[PDB]
Amino acid sequence: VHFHPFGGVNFYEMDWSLKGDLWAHDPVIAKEGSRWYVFHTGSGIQIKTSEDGVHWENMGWVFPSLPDWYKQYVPEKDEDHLWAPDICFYNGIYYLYYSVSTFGKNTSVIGLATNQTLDPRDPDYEWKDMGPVIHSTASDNYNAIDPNVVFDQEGQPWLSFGSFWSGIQLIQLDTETMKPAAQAELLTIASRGEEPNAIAAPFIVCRNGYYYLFVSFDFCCRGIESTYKIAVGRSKDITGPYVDKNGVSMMQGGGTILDEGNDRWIGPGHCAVYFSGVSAILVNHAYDALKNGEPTLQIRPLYWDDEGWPYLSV
Ligand SMILES: [Ca+2]
Repeated sequence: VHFHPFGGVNFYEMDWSLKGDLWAHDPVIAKEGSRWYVFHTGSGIQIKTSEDGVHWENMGWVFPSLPDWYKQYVPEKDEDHLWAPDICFYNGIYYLYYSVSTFGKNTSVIGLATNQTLDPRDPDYEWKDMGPVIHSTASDNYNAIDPNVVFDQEGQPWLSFGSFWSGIQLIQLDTETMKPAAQAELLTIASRGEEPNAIAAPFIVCRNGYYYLFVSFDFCCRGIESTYKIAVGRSKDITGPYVDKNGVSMMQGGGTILDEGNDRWIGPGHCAVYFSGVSAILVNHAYDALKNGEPTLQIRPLYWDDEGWPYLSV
């Protein structure tokens, strides 16, 4: 995938028993040269790095001081945690989307930071504040958090996002600004069709002509009482309809469950999917029942059955 490159690597041959600093919530991964990077929710957007994808070490944060413009959109925010970053690589630039919000409310904005490289040793390393991308107010029926960028097969970038309210949203981005046009249409593409509407954390990939929408159902952020699960549906067209294995639209609660956790890893969710040659990984967090519900990075090989549906190995 040009915007999520992983060079050669065969994820299916690797030993994904992770080690090191593995606290993480809402993680994404990028690889640049020999170095791997995790970005995740936390103060100023937290960063981890690794030489091999398996041994992780904490590596600072993106914003030491938060941009003043956040207060124009979320004036009640009064701590420095930024949520649910998303990374892609295009035209030589790293695009890091992220969420500014307060828990329980949809007064929210997705921001964009860019860098020429992810390696802080390089002289060109500098996370630049490129401002707001899309926002929600309490008058809106969506929540501007949880960004994901995908480029469709034809090279058009799209932003999916959303959490609760009317559900998952989709909007085209322009290739040069990597922001939506001011008159771009906002499309709703998935919903539980329940109240409250516990769907969030979209991630779209394309494989063999189909777009796969991965989402998280149910509740994060409750330690061992979290009920997150990962669900998926697919569509031949980026704009939908996304449908699950049973033919049920993701706008009416459809979604095939990929992982609902177990008695050791609770509430797995907020996932990302990456490819390398013919292999793939699922990245997510899960709440550790043996360690006070602490959210923990998980990376697992992701397989694809003969009808194209993803599945985890055992
Ligand atoms: Ca995400």
